[PDB]
Amino acid sequence: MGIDELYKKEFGIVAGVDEAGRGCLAGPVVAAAVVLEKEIEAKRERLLDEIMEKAAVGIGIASPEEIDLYNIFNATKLAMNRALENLSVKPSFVLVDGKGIELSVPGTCLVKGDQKSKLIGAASIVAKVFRDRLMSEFHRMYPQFSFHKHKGYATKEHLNEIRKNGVLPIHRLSFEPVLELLTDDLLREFFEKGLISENRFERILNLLGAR
Ligand SMILES: [Cl-]
Ligand SMILES: [Mg+2]
Repeated sequence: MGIDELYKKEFGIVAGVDEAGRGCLAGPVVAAAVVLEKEIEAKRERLLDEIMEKAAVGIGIASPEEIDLYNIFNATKLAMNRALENLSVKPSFVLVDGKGIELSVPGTCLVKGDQKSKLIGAASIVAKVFRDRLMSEFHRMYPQFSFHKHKGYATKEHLNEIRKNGVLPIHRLSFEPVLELLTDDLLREFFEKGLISENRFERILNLLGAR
């Protein structure tokens, strides 16, 4: 909509920040931070290629473990800050998709920022394309799960897969739909095998015990 134009001149280097995967049942939250010089007008992958040519980009991830330990809001912020740390240029100001998120660099959050700002639009594209590739990797690791299709979102098929095959360490064990399927025995298996940390094990065992 052109909101970036307001921030072009008084705010030093400005980056746009967005995420992919906040709403998922499995996998990380992936954040992108983007500083664009040049003008930019699977249209996603078309745009990714132009972004790659015309922007400085940084990527930050927060794992299922971190989501389970810190909560989805803190984990998303952790990813976003990591994305800013990953940028080769240090921005002076950030435009962030959402509401009430305070990052390591001062900024402003825009509700539906991905429709209002080109910078944030560009960050949303990078984060989505890159997270989608990762989820396709996870279908290779866990072929009983169609992560390549649902991307770990709680679709009918994903839920059917969890019910039939069991929860995985890459599931967000603290989220009700997963937590309600998880057994004490499977959780102990994960810990026994070194598939989850002791901190994560204890956290989820508490959540399960209080049920
Ligand atoms: Cl873990
Ligand atoms: Mg967003």
